[PDB]
Amino acid sequence: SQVQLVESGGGLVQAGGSLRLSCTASGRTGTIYSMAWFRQAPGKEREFLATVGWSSGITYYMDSVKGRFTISRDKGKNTVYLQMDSLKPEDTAVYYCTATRAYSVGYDYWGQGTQVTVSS
Amino acid sequence: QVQLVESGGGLVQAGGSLRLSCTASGRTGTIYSMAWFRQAPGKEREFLATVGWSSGITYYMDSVKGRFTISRDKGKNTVYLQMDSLKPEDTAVYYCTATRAYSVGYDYWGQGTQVTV
Ligand SMILES: Cn1c(=O)c2c(ncn2C)n(C)c1=O
Repeated sequence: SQVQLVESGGGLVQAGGSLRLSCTASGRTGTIYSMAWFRQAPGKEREFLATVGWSSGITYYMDSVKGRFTISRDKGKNTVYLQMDSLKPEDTAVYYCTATRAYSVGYDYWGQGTQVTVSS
Repeated sequence: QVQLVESGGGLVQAGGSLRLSCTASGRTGTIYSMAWFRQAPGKEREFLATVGWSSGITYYMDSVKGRFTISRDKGKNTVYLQMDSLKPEDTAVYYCTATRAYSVGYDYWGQGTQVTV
């Protein structure tokens, strides 16, 4: 793979708590147009959550996470973040980061995910 | 600056097929890609598939890959979602979107069309 992604930052918290996910990209990172976070709860489909423009830092959020989660990136460190506040049990899932290449569409590169568990 | 109107859908028998379409009007030259989402009752909007407006390159989520086909006719300003091998859990309101060049996410949304399997 010309770009490799590794997510970290997951773990177990109680409801009301916070986590900060991160994902480092390596390889041909100059080809990245945007990065996005998804999550997959057990037995469910992958759900798109939020995206950030790699060059611009412009962001877009789905209503499921808007106003609790913040996506950002430190371009010089080739790292994207997902700040997750006011976590609820229903946020429990494997969280994946992805990259979309310039002149492509969709989600070209995927990490292996990081587990997020929110208990009562 | 861009308006989207979806057509197609309605009641369809399981195992069958439906083709949805969406026509864009306005500043269509600014469109980089278009994408279909769906929302089952009481659930979140789920991203399904996208097509590059200039190139026709496509991407599908695993939920629909190998069953739905997305395509576009640039001259007619129209994008299509061919839905084959439909299953009960495909019942949802289907929404088409457009993303402007140099934007991110989903800038323009249609009003949706119901598909009931
Ligand atoms: C919206 N958009 C663009 O506008 C774009 C792009 N790659 C190049 N451009 C211009 N990608 C991947 C993209 O999603």
